[PDB]
Amino acid sequence: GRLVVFPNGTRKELSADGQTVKVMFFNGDVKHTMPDQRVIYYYAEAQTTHITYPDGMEVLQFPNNQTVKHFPDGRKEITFPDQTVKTLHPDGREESVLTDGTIIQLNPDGSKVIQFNTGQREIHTADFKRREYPDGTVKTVYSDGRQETQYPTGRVRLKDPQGKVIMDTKA
Repeated sequence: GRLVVFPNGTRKELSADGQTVKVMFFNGDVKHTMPDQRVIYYYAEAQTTHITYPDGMEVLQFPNNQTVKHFPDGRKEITFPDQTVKTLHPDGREESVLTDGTIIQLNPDGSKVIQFNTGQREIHTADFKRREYPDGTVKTVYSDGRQETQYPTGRVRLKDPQGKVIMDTKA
């Protein structure tokens, strides 16, 4: 049950059972250090809880009920109250998994990819919006209005903006 009061008012007190080292900082921050070396830190101003594990993993819990987990591999995973999980990868990719299973990926090249739970995949770039279907069919609409269908057979059919076929090839 040791107690140290530092000249600045910060208190360090061991729990009655000897297991938790509790620091109450003069600014209202509180730190608990556990036997397994887990550190739990409450930031009073931000009202945020920050847990640091021995392996270096960190988890933050914010007032708005968001959680952010920092993984040793460099990923940062943000969980929203509604169950949406957003992962930030080291390469700059951001992938959100919605509660219905939909995946929305934001890529460092400007593109947005949506993977629907039906297998269908939508790719949006500055130059086109493309839909890929599980069988191998691809429909691409260009910013200029041209439309290309690739069939799983190798056939590629291209149409002008009015829908007139201007190219239809197959090997």
